[PDB]
Amino acid sequence: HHWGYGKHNGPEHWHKDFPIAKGERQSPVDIDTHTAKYDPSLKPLSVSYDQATSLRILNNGHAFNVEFDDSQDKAVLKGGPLDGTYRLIQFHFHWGSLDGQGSEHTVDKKKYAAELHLVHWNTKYGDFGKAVQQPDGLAVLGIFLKVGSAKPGLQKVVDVLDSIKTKGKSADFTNFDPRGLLPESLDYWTYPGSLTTPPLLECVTWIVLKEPISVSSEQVLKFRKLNFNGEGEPEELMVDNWRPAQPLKNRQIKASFK
Ligand SMILES: NS(=O)(=O)c1ccc(CCNC(=S)Nc2ccc(I)cc2)cc1
Ligand SMILES: [Zn+2]
Repeated sequence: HHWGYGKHNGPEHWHKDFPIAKGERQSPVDIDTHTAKYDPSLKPLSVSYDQATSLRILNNGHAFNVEFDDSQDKAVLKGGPLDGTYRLIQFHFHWGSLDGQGSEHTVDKKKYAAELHLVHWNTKYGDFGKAVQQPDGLAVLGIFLKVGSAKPGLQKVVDVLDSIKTKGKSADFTNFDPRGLLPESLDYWTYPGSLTTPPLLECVTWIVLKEPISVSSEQVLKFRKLNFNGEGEPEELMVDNWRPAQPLKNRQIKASFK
């Protein structure tokens, strides 16, 4: 009886195994655009992905991760609200059964069809497992997906998903350039929060871009053909793998822009 996204093991249950689920800095949150304050002190954001080394794509039973070589400073995030250097380790998405839901963050209670998380860890903690134990251990870059025009830079991901249909399957996934998943603008909101899946650790500086990327109906339909189950288990489509908005509590969402 492991955590997941069903009726019996979904987000409303997680607090029983992971009591931090009801903590003071949980994610995701609703971004109230009228309440978020421009912070002129935010340094410019630096996304340096030119040397990124992708290795593998993995269905982990909750989502699929595109994993990077993080054994040196290649692909890094710096600036914005961050002190120091954060190394890209993986990206993944959350998505819906229908185009009207799927994002974890919301904007004035609007849900997007999906949300991309580019996960980075603070190099001053030496490894990812040490970084998740620290309040400034991770920086997750969150990007909304809406359905419209295809995202050309996403199609290499869409085309390998047939090869990792079920939980525990992986495939080689070299030379993928995550710059092809970015919108034009790097304007963002930022707040202190958590991982959005168990173990729900309060270790994340969230950086959520205001400009969504557009993906096609056919691209998101291929995400929804993935399976939560393992091979030779009953088929359960990998859809609605999102946690809903959590209470903001004693936090302020800061805007990088006027
Ligand atoms: N949705 S999200 O963006 O907030 C998100 C991001 C990341 C995670 C991965 C948690 N893994 C952990 S805690 N330990 C771990 C430690 C070392 C290694 I190498 C692998 C695993 C979860 C959720
Ligand atoms: Zn995520």
